Amino acid sequence: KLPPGWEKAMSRSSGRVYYFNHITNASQWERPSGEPARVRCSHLLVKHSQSRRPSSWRQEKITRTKEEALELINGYIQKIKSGEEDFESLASQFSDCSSAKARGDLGAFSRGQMQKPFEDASFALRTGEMSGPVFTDSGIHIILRTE
Ligand SMILES: CN1CCN(c2ccccc2CO)CC1
Ligand SMILES: CN1CCN(c2ccccc2CO)CC1
Repeated sequence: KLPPGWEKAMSRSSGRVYYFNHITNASQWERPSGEPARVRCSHLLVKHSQSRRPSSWRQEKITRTKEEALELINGYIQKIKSGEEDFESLASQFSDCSSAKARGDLGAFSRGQMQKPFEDASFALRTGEMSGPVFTDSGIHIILRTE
């Protein structure tokens, strides 16, 4: 029916059908368009107090809750989708990953290298697609597949 991970859903507030991907947590009004040895991704990570290492170049001690991290992620996603902000700009400024210095770029990778939820979302994204919030032991990720 639909590409890997996609399902139809019903908007509570509008009643319009939309599409949701349960691997990437992407959601969109438009019917989804649709695996390689490698993908290239950028990401914006927001850590929280239960992250594997609650510390980053932005904050020596990361004290925000997972719920607070998710709200930050949601707000970055809204600004990226509205065009108010670019993914690369937000990642450079606010990602708790050191890859912030590279506009969030992680370079290219294969299956078996990244944390599994990150890997699964990365490989379910089409080139140029962005995920919704993806949870790993590092925190909450916005993933952009660039290659
Ligand atoms: C020593 N720390 C900074 C340099 N490290 C790095 C930088 C760029 C590419 C890959 C790596 C390591 O996988 C992260 C750890
Ligand atoms: C686990 N990852 C190691 C390599 N990462 C990094 C850091 C700085 C510049 C570029 C990169 C990678 O493109 C950090 C996270």
